[PDB]
Amino acid sequence: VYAQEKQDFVQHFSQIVRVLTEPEIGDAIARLKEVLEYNAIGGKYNRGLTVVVAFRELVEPRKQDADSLQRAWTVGWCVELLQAFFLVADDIMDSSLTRRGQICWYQKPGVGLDAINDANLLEACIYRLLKLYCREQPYYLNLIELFLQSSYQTEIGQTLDLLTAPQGNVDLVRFTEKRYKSIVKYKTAFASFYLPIAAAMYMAGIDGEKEHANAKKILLEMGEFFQIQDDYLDLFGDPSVTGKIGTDIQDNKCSWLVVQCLQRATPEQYQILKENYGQKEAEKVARVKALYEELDLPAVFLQYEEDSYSHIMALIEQYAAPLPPAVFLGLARKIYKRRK
Amino acid sequence: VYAQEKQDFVQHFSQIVRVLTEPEIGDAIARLKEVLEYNAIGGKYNRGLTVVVAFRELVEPRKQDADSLQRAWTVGWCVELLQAFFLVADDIMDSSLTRRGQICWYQKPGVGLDAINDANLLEACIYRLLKLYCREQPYYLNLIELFLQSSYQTEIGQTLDLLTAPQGNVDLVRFTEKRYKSIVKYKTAFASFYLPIAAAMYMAGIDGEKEHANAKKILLEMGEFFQIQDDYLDLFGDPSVTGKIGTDIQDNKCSWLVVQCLQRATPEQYQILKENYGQKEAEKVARVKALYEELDLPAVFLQYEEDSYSHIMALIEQYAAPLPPAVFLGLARKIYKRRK
Ligand SMILES: O=P(O)(O)C(O)(Cc1cccnc1)P(=O)(O)O
Ligand SMILES: O=P(O)(O)C(O)(Cc1cccnc1)P(=O)(O)O
Ligand SMILES: C=C(C)CCOP(=O)(O)OP(=O)(O)O
Ligand SMILES: C=C(C)CCOP(=O)(O)OP(=O)(O)O
Ligand SMILES: [Mg+2]
Ligand SMILES: [Mg+2]
Ligand SMILES: [Mg+2]
Ligand SMILES: [Mg+2]
Ligand SMILES: [Mg+2]
Ligand SMILES: [Mg+2]
Repeated sequence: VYAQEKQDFVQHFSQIVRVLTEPEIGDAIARLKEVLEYNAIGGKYNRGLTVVVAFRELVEPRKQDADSLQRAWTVGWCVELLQAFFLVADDIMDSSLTRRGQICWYQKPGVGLDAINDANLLEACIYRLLKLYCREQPYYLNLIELFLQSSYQTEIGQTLDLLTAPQGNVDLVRFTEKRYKSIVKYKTAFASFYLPIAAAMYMAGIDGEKEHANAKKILLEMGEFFQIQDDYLDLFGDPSVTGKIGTDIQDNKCSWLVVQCLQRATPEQYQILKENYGQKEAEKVARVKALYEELDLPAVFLQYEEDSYSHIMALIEQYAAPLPPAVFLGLARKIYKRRK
Repeated sequence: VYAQEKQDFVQHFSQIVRVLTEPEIGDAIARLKEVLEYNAIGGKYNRGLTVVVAFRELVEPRKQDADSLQRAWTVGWCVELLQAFFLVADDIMDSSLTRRGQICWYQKPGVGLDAINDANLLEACIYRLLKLYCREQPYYLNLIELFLQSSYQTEIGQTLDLLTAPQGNVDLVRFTEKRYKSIVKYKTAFASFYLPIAAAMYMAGIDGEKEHANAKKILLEMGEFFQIQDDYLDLFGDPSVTGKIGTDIQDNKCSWLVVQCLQRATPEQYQILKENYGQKEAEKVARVKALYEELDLPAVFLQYEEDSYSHIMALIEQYAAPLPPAVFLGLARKIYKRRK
C-alpha cells in the first residue's frame, strides 16, 4: 500500500528524464541524463511522495483528472530534484564518501568538481518541469516562489552549518541548543517538510497565509526532529541501511550529539571532546564515539524521539484544522522510529 | 559620460547589499554581505549598465519615474549577481588563481569549497531582489523565467565546456569550429548579451516573440565574439588589465585559439600540440604559446575581430528595427577592440 505508492511514483521517473532530455548540445543532454539517473534515484522518495499523497488528500476526487495527477507527481519529482541538487553540493562540502548506497557523485573518477555544475543543472530542471506542466495553472507563480524561497532558506542554513564547523578550528563554545535549532530550521526543516505539503496546498488552491502558517508550525518542528535523527544516524546508524558514511565528528559539525555531549560532560570529558573533535584521525573519532556512549547519548536520543513525537502530535491536534489530520499523520508515521 | 554612468550604477551597490542583508542567522547574513562585497564588485559592470542604458533608451522619459529607474538598476544588479554566481563556481571548476585583480574567492584561506554554497546564495539574491522590487509589475514572471532560462542555458554550455575539456585526456579531435560555436552560444552568449537587453525590453513592455528573436540574432553573435576575445585574452592578454591568470591550455579547453591552431597546423605542429596541450607543466604551456605565435594566431585574431565587428554591424542594420540602433551600438562600442 505504502510501498505500492512508492513504486507508482518511481515508475514516473522514466517520463521525467525523457521530457528533460529531449546538435553538438546532445553530449550535454546525455550528461544531464547521467546526472539525473545517478543522483535523483536511490533515496526513500518521502518528499516527492508527500506531494502526491497530500494532493490526493486535499483535492476532491472528481477534480483529480489525468492531467491534474500528472502535475502532482511532476511537482513531487521537482521536490526530489531540489533534494538531489543540495545533496550533490553538500557531499562535496562535507567531504563525504558514499550516498544512497553508492560512491558520492563528485567522488566518481572523471566527475570531481564538475559536480558543482551538475548540481546547478539539477536545480535548473525544477523550473523546466514547472514551466512544462504548470505554466497555465493559477498556482504557477506560487510554486516558482515557493521553490526559490525554499532554496534560499536551505542555502542560508548551509551557510550557518559551514560557519559553525570550521576546519582546523575548535568551535565547542558555538555548539549551543539555540545555534543548533537555527541551523536545522533553515538547512532542513523548510525544504524537506514545509515545501512538499505547501506545494500540494497551492495546487489544491489553498493559498491562504494563515493556513500556510499553521502547516508551517507542525512541519518546521517535524523537520527539526528529522535533522536530529539524521545527526544520530551519522554516527550510530547502520551504513548498509542509511546508505552513507558519517563525517560529522571529522567535519567539526554542530551535530545534535555534540550539543547533548556538552550539556552532560564533566570538565574532564569536555577536555577529551576538545582534543578529539573536528579532526581526521580515526582514533580521535573513536574517542568521541566512546565519550557519547559513556554519557548514554543513544538512550538520550530514544527519550528525545518519544518526547518529540508526542509534541508533534500535540501540534497536529492544535494546527491541522481545517486540513485532514492524515496529511500530517502519514508523514509523521513515515519518519518516526526511522533508522534510514 | 560612460564612466559617469558606471559610477552612478556602482553607487547603487550599497543599497543592494543593505536590502539583501537586513537572531543566530545574523552570522549567515554577515557571510552573505562578505560574499556580495567580494564577488559582485571589481568587474567592468557592462551587463548591469546595459540594463540601465537600454531601459532609458527604450522607455519614454515621462514614464521614467524614481521607482521605475530604481527597478532598472536593481535588475541591472540582478544580471551582475547572475554573472558573479557563475564566476565563483567557474573559478573552482577551472582551477583558476585570480579574478578581478584579486585571489579567487575559493582560493581564500578559510573559504575553499564552501564557495559552492556562497555561489548558490548569489543566485538566490537575484530572485530576492526581483520579488522585493518587481513583484507587482506586469513583467515580473517574464523576468523570473528569463533569469531562470538564462541560467539553464549557461549551465548546459558549462557542461559542454567541461565535457570537451577532460583532465588527463587528449581531446584534439573534438576541438572543431562547430563544437566551439555550440559551447560559447550556451555558456556565454545567452546570459552575457541576450539577458541584459531582453530584461530591459520586458521592463519597457516589449514582450513580443519576433522582437525578442531579432534582438537575439544580434546579441548571440555579439556573445560569440566576446567569448572569442575572452579566449584570446586568456593567453595573450595582460593580467594587470584582465585581472585574471589564464588556464585554458592547462585545462585542455576547446579555446578559439586551439581551434584556429588545428586548422593551420602541419602534421609536425599537430604532434607538438598533442604532446603539450592540457597539462600543468609550465614548459608544455610555453611550447603551445610558441606554436600559436609561430602560426600568427594574434594576427588571425585581429583580422577575425575586424570581420566580426562588420558582421555584427550588418546584423544591427538588418534586425535593430523598431528598437533604437544605439541600444546595440553602445554595447558593441564597449566590447570591440577591448583588452580587458
Ligand atoms: O545527508 P546528510 O549529508 O547527512 C545531510 O543531512 C544533508 C543535508 C544537506 C543540505 C541540507 N540539509 C541536509 P547534512 O546536513 O550534511 O548532515
Ligand atoms: O572569466 P573566464 O574564467 O575566462 C570565463 O569566461 C568565465 C565564464 C564562466 C561561465 C560562463 N561563461 C564564461 P571561461 O568560460 O571559463 O573562459
Ligand atoms: C535533509 C536531510 C536531513 C538529508 C537527507 O534526506 P533523506 O534522509 O530524506 O534522504 P533521501 O531519502 O532523499 O535519500
Ligand atoms: C562570460 C564571460 C566571457 C566571462 C567574463 O565576463 P566579463 O569579461 O564581462 O567580466 P566582468 O567585467 O564581469 O568582470
Ligand atoms: Mg552532509
Ligand atoms: Mg552538510
Ligand atoms: Mg547528516
Ligand atoms: Mg574560467
Ligand atoms: Mg570556464
Ligand atoms: Mg576565459
